[PDB]
Amino acid sequence: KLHKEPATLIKAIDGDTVKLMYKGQPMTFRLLLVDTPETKHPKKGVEKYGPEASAFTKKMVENAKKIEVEFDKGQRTDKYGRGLAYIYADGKMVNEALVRQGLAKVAYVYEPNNTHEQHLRKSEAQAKKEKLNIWS
Repeated sequence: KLHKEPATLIKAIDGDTVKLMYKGQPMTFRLLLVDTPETKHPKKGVEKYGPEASAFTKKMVENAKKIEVEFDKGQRTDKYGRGLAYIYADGKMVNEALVRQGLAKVAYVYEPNNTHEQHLRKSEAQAKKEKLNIWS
């Protein structure tokens, strides 16, 4: 079973990345299962909706009373050393919130790090149905 652990916000970096203090160590976390338009894309730089997704994540984590990270059942860090997790702001999953607002698409999922995949695909279907942002 997955479990939530407390973390402290250091700084929001992009729509899909946030720097947190986890167990006394500064770490960069990459939001699991979502692809957000970027402002720091290696090849493109700032993409359409990138500023929006970036501001949404920033607002959500900065205004939260409690931030929690939830690792999946597979590897906990990617090749760049970023923690791979589901981030919660006052009980609300940031990963899902972005998808629900049409500010992120469900990424190519890598089992076993796919626990909340169906949940996110459902939110994406709704955002698309409502033609929100990315889907407008």
